[PDB]
Amino acid sequence: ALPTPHEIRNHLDDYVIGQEQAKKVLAVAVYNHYKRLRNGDTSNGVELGKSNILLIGPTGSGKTLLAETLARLLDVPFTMADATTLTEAGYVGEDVENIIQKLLQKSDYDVQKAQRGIVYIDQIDKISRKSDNRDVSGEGVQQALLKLIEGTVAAVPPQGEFLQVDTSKILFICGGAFAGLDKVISHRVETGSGIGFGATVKAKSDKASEGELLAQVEPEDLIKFGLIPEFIGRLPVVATLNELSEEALIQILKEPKNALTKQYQALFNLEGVDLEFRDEALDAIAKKAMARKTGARGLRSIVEAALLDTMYDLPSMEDVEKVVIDESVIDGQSEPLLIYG
Amino acid sequence: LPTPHEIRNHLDDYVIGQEQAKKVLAVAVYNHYKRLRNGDTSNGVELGKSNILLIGPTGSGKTLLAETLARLLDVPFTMADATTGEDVENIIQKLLQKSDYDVQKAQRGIVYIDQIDKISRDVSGEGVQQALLKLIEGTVAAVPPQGGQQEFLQVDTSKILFICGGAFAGLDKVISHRVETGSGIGFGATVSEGELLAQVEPEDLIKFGLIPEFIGRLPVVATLNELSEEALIQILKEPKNALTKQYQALFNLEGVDLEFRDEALDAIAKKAMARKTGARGLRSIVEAALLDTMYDLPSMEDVEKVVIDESVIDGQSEPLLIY
Ligand SMILES: Nc1ncnc2c1ncn2[C@@H]1O[C@H](COP(=O)(O)OP(=O)(O)OP(O)(O)=S)[C@@H](O)[C@H]1O
Ligand SMILES: Nc1ncnc2c1ncn2[C@@H]1O[C@H](COP(=O)(O)OP(=O)(O)O)[C@@H](O)[C@H]1O
Repeated sequence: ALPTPHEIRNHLDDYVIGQEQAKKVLAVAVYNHYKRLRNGDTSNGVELGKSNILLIGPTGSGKTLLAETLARLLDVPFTMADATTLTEAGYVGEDVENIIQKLLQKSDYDVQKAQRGIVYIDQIDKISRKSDNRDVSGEGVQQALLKLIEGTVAAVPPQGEFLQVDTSKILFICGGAFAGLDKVISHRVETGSGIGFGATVKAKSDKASEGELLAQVEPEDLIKFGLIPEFIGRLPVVATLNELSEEALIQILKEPKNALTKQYQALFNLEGVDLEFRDEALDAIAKKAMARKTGARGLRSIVEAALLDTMYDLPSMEDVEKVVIDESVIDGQSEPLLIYG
Repeated sequence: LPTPHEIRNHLDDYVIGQEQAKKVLAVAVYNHYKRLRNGDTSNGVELGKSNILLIGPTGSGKTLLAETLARLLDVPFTMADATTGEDVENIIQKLLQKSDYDVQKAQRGIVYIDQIDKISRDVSGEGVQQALLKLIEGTVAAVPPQGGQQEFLQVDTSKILFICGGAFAGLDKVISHRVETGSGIGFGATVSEGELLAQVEPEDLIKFGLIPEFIGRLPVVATLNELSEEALIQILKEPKNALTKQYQALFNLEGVDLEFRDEALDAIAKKAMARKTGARGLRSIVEAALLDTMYDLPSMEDVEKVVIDESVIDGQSEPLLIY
């Protein structure tokens, strides 16, 4: 009884911010995974639906973060693979069995402990079907993962005969960033616009928001993207993430220990100078961040773009003990204040 | 070994509201396997195969009839898609995986296709119908056994039955003017669709976009017109693998009781029909509702029963709890 859905959401809140709905979904699926394996196929209900996860969100939304923060809190091992280096037919790039090999290294070759492990994959969009231009990075890779997800056994050389390791009990988290998916959903939901007086006048973009647009997604929508329907059928769960809120970004710069403010703060403390960031400058940065349409990953651009001149002349400058950054410095047409003595 | 009456009852256990479709597949599959038990040894040499064509809305149980039938009959079965230049070899090797790469056992298997109307009106559009013609008549395709020998196994395609599933859009207008009446625009002229589909003929399919050569190979026709609102409730109650029974069984091991009143199930029918997706878009309504309850249920203690009301589906109210 180690995992608690009410507690697992509290722990992720410490390392992740801005995604409340997605955290609830993972707690249910994760709890249902071990609840099932506690009594495997012994209940009266036969043909129980398999529990998997499908993370869908924009860039910098925290998809990769949930996979890492979850493994730290969790006891069973965790792996972080990628679909970009995967090939088929034993080519020079990589094989699907490598994911099972890396799992044992984390578990020290414990099959009983490895079957209860977690799996995570990034950049699932790369394996999306494409028209013929041979195409090895595509449908072929999906077939290997499909038979692997549906439950089977794969030969694994122990320590480098082969060992059989069932996979119907192992969890899989296929997650990545889908590009152009919003356009596909728009065609289905928009259904045109009226032109007369009584018609619903449309502005430039009243629905171009991942939130309220991805929640209405369906499995058939992903088929047009390139994925196989049978592959999606094995993942009934879906997790829709929204673009980070401007207020949420502020919290990322203050509460997390790895905040960019704390990073540059220590960067100048070793140099013998203090640093400060007022609240009026944080919200201003959030306005510029959303305009870039990159997420928290593209937040560092606004910071270094401002402190470029300051850092250039700080080592040469002497007798400077503290630096204060005003809101005008971020908007422009101003210079950060410097403290001497 | 089975009979049309015996197989009808088994199908009834997992499927409901489609009576005519059961008799079609029963006699078809019965006579289909009869040819395998006795081939050209009889006077009737070269017994031809009779393909099957399913027509119904989306989420109308088209896939379940093929999937459930496969479980009942101890033979392999795969699922194909009209989306996948020819790209027809993937369907053969996909079947050998379940059959453990067997020639004779696979040859008696069945295959299902979805969205067959998506190609009717280019190598991915009308070019697919032309290619299938030989596949639905008989041929052999190279399939690497085990992936690799430098050899390939031959697997005929005359013994493998095909079921082209899909949902035709706008077909009702074509048959109305041809058979029932030419109307819809005039004053006196008349402005469920199921009854019309029963009177369907291949001539109407030609105007839809299909090729006559393609339709000739599928003389059998099935009409999965619609699913009733009560049937949806029955779908969650009569089948042993219903989702309502799954969640009930999920909490049985937890030591908590579950309930689902009839006043709450009818609301699910409205949301299903509102999405125009059928039974496929059902878990989204249930899982989205019980997400809150499941999230805090383990944390909560001294709770032996849970009741879900109609308001709970909307989300305005909270599911009643029992201590
Ligand atoms: N919810 C979040 N809360 C706080 N910081 C976040 C959040 N999401 C992203 N970040 C920041 O962005 C960095 C990268 O997070 P990722 O999980 O990689 O974002 P991502 O959208 O998952 O990237 P991809 O495209 O999935 S690889 C983290 O190290 C944080 O600094
Ligand atoms: N008559 C029915 N009885 C029981 N379940 C049904 C029925 N019709 C549809 N379903 C449900 O729908 C799902 C399959 O939908 P499917 O046939 O794949 O939709 P589509 O035909 O649009 O692909 C199954 O999980 C099944 O339980």
